[PDB]
Amino acid sequence: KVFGRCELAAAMKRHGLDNYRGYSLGNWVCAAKFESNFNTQATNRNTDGSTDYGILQINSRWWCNDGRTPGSRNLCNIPCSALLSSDITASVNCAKKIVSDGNGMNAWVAWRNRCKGTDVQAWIRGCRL
Ligand SMILES: [Cl-]
Ligand SMILES: [Cl-]
Ligand SMILES: [Cl-]
Ligand SMILES: [Cl-]
Ligand SMILES: [Cl-]
Ligand SMILES: [Cl-]
Ligand SMILES: [Cl-]
Ligand code: NA
Repeated sequence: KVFGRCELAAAMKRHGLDNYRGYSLGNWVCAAKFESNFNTQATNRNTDGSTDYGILQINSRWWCNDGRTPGSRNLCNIPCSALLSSDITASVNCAKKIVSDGNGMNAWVAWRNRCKGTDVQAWIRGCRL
């Protein structure tokens, strides 16, 4: 599913991400824009053989099982395919674990490089929330 901006903001708010671990909703929408262009089916293969999945590009080295990342963990206890659903629940529940892990949203390279320190409220401007 390719979300609209406001559609995704609303879905993320309903799933309890607004101000989760102190990160305002616009941070999450900005991260999703630059990780996946709001496409739940986004996948990208990494040099180390791991793969990033879904709207928040969650990596199989640590967070999900894809059966092809040797020596990896599955800390969200989910198949990586769950992260590609039109239903963002699994992605959101796993992102909550990741952002609690100690480096906050710096775990997302696109957030650190493209969202951090910017006017992220712009990403939810105009939306009925
Ligand atoms: Cl947009
Ligand atoms: Cl915001
Ligand atoms: Cl594996
Ligand atoms: Cl594990
Ligand atoms: Cl599995
Ligand atoms: Cl959803
Ligand atoms: Cl933090
Ligand atoms: Na894994």
